[PDB]
Amino acid sequence: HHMKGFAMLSIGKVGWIEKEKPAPGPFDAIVRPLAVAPCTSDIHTVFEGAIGERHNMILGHEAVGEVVEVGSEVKDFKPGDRVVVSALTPDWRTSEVQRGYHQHSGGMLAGWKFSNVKDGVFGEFFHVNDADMNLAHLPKEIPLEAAVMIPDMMTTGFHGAELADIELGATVAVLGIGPVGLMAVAGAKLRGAGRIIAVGSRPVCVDAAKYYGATDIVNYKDGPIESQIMNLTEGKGVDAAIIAGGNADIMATAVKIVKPGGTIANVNYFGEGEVLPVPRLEWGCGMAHKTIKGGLCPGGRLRMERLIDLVFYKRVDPSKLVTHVFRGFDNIEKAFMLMKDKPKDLIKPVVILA
Amino acid sequence: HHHMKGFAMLSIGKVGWIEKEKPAPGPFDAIVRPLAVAPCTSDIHTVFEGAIGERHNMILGHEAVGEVVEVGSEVKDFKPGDRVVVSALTPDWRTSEVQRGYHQHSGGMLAGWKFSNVKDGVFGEFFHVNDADMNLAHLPKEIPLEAAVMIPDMMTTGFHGAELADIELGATVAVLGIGPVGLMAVAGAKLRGAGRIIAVGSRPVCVDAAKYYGATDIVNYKDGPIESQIMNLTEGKGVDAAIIAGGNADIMATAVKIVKPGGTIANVNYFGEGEVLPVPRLEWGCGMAHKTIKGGLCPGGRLRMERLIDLVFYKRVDPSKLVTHVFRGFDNIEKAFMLMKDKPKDLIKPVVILA
Amino acid sequence: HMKGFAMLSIGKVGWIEKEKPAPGPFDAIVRPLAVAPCTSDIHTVFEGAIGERHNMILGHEAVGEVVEVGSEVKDFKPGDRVVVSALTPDWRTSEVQRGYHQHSGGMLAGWKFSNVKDGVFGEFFHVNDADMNLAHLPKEIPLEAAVMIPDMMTTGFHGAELADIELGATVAVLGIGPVGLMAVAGAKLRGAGRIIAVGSRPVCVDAAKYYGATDIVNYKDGPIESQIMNLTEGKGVDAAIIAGGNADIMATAVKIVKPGGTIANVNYFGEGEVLPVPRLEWGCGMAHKTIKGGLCPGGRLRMERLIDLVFYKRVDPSKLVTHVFRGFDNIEKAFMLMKDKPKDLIKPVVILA
Amino acid sequence: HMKGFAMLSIGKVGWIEKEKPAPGPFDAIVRPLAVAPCTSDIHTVFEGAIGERHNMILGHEAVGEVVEVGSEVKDFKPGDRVVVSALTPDWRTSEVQRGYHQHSGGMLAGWKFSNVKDGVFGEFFHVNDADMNLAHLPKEIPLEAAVMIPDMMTTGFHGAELADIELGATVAVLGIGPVGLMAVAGAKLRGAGRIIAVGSRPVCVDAAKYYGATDIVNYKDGPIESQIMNLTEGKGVDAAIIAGGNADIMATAVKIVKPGGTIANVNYFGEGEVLPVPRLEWGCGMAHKTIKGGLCPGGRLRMERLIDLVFYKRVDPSKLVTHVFRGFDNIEKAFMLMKDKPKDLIKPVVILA
Ligand SMILES: NC(=O)c1ccc[n+]([C@@H]2O[C@H](COP(=O)([O-])OP(=O)(O)OC[C@H]3O[C@@H](n4cnc5c(N)ncnc54)[C@H](OP(=O)(O)O)[C@@H]3O)[C@@H](O)[C@H]2O)c1
Ligand SMILES: [Zn+2]
Ligand SMILES: [Zn+2]
Ligand SMILES: [Zn+2]
Ligand SMILES: [Zn+2]
Repeated sequence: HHMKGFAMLSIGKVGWIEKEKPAPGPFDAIVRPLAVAPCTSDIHTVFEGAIGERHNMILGHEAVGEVVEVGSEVKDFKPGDRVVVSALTPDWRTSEVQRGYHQHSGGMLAGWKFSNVKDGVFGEFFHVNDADMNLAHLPKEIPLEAAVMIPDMMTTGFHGAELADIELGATVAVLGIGPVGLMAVAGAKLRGAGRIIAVGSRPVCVDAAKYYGATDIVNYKDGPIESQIMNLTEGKGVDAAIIAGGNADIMATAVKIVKPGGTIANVNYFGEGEVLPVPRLEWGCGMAHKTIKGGLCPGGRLRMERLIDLVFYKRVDPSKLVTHVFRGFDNIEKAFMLMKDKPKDLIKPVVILA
Repeated sequence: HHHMKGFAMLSIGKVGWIEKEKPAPGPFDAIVRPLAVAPCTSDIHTVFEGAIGERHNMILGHEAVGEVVEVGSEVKDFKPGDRVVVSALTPDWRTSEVQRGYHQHSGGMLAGWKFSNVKDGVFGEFFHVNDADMNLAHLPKEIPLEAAVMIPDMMTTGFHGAELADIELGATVAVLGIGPVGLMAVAGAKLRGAGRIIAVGSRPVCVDAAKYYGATDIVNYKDGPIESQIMNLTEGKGVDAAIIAGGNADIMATAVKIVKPGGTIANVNYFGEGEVLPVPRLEWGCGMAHKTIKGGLCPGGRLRMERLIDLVFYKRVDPSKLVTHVFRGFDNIEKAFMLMKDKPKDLIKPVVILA
Repeated sequence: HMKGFAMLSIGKVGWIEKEKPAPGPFDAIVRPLAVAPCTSDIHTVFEGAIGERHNMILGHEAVGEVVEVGSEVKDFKPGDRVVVSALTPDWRTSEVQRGYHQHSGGMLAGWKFSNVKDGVFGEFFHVNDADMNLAHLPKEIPLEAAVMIPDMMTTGFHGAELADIELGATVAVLGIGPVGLMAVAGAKLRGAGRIIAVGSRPVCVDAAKYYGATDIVNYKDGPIESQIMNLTEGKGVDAAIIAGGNADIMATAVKIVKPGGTIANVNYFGEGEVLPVPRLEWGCGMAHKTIKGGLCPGGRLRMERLIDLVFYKRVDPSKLVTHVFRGFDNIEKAFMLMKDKPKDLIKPVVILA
Repeated sequence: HMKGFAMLSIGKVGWIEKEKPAPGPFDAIVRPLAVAPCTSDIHTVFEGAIGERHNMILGHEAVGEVVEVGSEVKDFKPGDRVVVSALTPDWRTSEVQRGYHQHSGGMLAGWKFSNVKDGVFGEFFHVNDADMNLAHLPKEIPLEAAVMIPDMMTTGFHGAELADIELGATVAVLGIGPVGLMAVAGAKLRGAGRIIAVGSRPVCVDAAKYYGATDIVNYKDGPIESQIMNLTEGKGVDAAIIAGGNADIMATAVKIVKPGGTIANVNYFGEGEVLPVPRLEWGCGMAHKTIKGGLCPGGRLRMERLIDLVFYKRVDPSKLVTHVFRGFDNIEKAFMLMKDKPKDLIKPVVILA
């Protein structure tokens, strides 16, 4: 039979459609959602034709669910189990896994199937490929609002911290304090950073950035970002800069503010432009040892399990990211439009299913 | 005027106060007078176990915050009157080992360790710091003295255990031994993003500080073998890393038994007895379990101290909880030293505050 | 249904009969074109270094021809000439997501052939996950050099990988049997400048020089530690790779590596309860002498990269083969060469083709 | 008391007479036994690369004989024949402790010769921190090879070091000037399997093959991205080392490496506002294509490690030396060659011994 889902129809057009219910392969699971959350990624897919032009493709890639059914080879999950579903759900049997980059298993960024090559999570059911490798059990002591921050927001933000090569006591700059940037701040704290400098203006974000460990807040007003951060560091710069937002020009701010031998760690999706500019002089004319990394978030069962431990054992509380809680399935359209309209008091919305 | 009073080891087994010539600096050195000092168990091994051999009239101690008295003509960043954290390690910084990336072993194995070894320690009215510009860090006024004197050694050693452990975001970590060094390995594990931290120790004062610094489980090596309790705690999985910060040589076999394949054993504890540290063949995968074993003298130098000052300054770790005894008075050095020798059940770390 | 050479009991070997393997939907059945015996099967048979087994066909080093594939195999077809990895792991585990496929499902569990499944010393053998655990063999590589890729090349190279060799570093290789010889060439592939090889057999000493060793230390001629200290002018070595010896070679390796260097073991220790780490020369725990010890990487990607190193003439493993025999019967003879360890042996190869 | 070849102004060069340099207690005075010119000096002069200078002696690649030492110099005495490192940094700084001596005291401040100091193109020159920035030169290495060590060898090898080359990985080297040629050898030294060298000067193409290049790619036969993509059957390269080209070579490098691979720059980019990163081929910021660009390591240890690589015949840099001149006056001739290299020249050496 069929089922209901909130999809993208054409560029700039969304709505509800009705498709045949998904069925699992023997290694797969069919999940029904318990809490979902929309993303800026869904917006660039609709109002910018980012991943190309789809047609009746259900949106959303951050979900916590209850396993509805599992194929015959699924060993560690059974119907009724409550699970965190990672946003990345890669095919784990490729040479790219053997090379150590599961995010690109099968091609560049091919590990991200939800709302891309597959129907997303904004439905009554969705399909998880390789349940034993892409699902993790949700402890009862973690509320659905916090868990639904793990699949994408926590892992991307913590990945920026990881890529930053943060040594103990190093000063970190986080450029952008949306939900991803906020998690990059907590991840920097989770890496032994001393001083953490957050760049942003939204006061709900600025309050949350301090709560996640920021010691300084640089505003887009009050001066230019480069000069402000160099003044705070007394002309020394930062050891690492985690890019978590902006357009291509932020790449030059980060290269200008990190010291020689430091790291620029980007987790931002650059949606437009042919090139991202690296400033030649502040990159030491090519010889300043300022490493630039840019990475898609890790995913999979073990990645979620480790983030679940950080939430369980009280190392990070991702709930303060949730500024809007809706109840009920039909509120997915509301939360989606909230991510497009983006009021000043919004960080991340969550739809809890009845 | 030309002399100086200090607490010294007279010979193996005997300590006492002596008088000695004041040290003068070289062009790059500084003379520093103690503002606060702390004794270490390393000094107990040296006096009473001869761990480093015979010394006559050597002033002990190697953890000090102090005020600069005199600087050589080439010292650029430190003038008399400056309050400085003194790196416990004071390497010669122009050696091939520094270029190899191991300042701790500049000029020889453990040769960056000079205080109360090849040079008079900090338990005197004055002491010599070689290469002030590289081995001193400026002390913020916002940091109390008793908390700052934890940085030269206790903080940088415990943190080295966590750095060597290769901790990943959310990994499970076991800290073996929770004296002052193990307690700072617990905090360092938390700094590197450990999820579950399993602390191993018996004394209540250390167990309380272990939970303060981030331990989520306590294993008492009296309720049964450590390895059985930890294996049951992790339901057969083991731990991603085991930081060794105390115990006899047998603790190395315990660490190997509790870390999973691919995990790390990071030792920072000093072993003073026994010919061999046992690595069990079976639980080391007969040589192929990928259980890396590290063991390293603590990092020192100015950059090391500054980064740790920053961690205290920005409220990332409060080492003040390590200080169970604070004595005011230069001569309480001796009494604080004997605390380290006797080890009462409520002692973690003592601090002597000078005038 | 089929025959093969097997460990019957601890210390006891011989031929047995088995039901012919059938492949699961992701597996392949392979018949051997060429196999080789290992010292590791010796340690397992005549020492029970991992415990007892019953009716287990032996062997883990084989180049072969696929005879049957499963329903979901995509890149491998019946008739394909393949390099089979000694380690044939289940690639869908938590340990693979942690970066340790060698221990997928448990310590050393990536190692299935002649450990927990019937090996390659048989008319046929089972390969789990063909797409992930097989590599296509180019025509340009002969069988005798190709059957050194599954195990000797990957283990010896892994020792060089664990050693953290810097450009121009001085590296010591302890043991120059087949694994140590590939560790000498691995260190050469990692930019080692000076390479000191330790060993006794003249056939090994000669191949050690061929692969890159600049110096030879005969452990029977005198203490390794004194000889190496003389060669390096008391400075020691930057890294020491262990590819042979008894348990005490661990102390030798710690004593010859300088502070901050690495000890990289790839040797299978089969005897004794403990491996001794000498307390004094390990800096009493603080010398930064890192000790590693790992089972060789396996799988399709690992084999494809080693194939490239042979194809582009970066290493020639064919000099490891000192004995070649033909036919199933001679597997027995080649296995005893590994046990009897005669003085002109490095590695034997049995051609079935 | 000294004659040197110097930058008179922007655009003008010539022999001048300055006062003899005098050693600090830790520095040494050295006279050149053999020198080589660089293309950076061409930028420094004929392009105003580093502002203006007056009477600043040029050059920064020299093998020399120690003439004078300060009272604190322990390991070098007058008359010692030494390799002098191009990067002569202040080893007592914050950046040394952070692990970046190339930037000790500032961004690229480890560079002093023909920058903030009189270069090696003089009867004498000053080396700061002699014990830390000189290495003894064994008699076994000819002067022409040894002078290839201070810059060409250490820069080109650093590109391979930065590349994170795994054993058997496929590496591309963009540009086959002397730095690219050493980058090809460095990749061989890191265990690269297939090495795709990009360039077209016939002296450099023959030189690239000699150092391990398995493929050569000429811009004349098509675009670089398409040829390399076609050579790897669309798979790409595991690492690309940039050793030449305009700013847009950065875009060619991102396009040819697979996701998860590394672009490693060691090329001097002297023109343009930005170095371009092609957004789409960088995975819109998430393709895990790490970009590295680093100045060459310096110091006594780096030089000793590369001396061993030449001493033990791991690389022979002699092939970089296409032209050998004799006599001081010929310095200007050799320097002028770098302004516009003949299509048969890689690197020139002036012998003064
Ligand atoms: N399980 C796996 O998949 C796997 C994979 C690869 C290798 N391995 C293990 O790798 C190890 C090496 O294998 P192999 O075939 O190269 O071994 P091998 O043929 O026995 O060679 C051993 C080497 O060690 C030397 N040696 C022996 N005793 C010594 C001593 N006391 N001091 C110094 N050198 C000494 C030998 O010298 P002589 O010349 O005098 O004999 C020889 O050079 C084995 O333990 C093997 O099981 C395991
Ligand atoms: Zn998203
Ligand atoms: Zn101490
Ligand atoms: Zn084997
Ligand atoms: Zn140059």
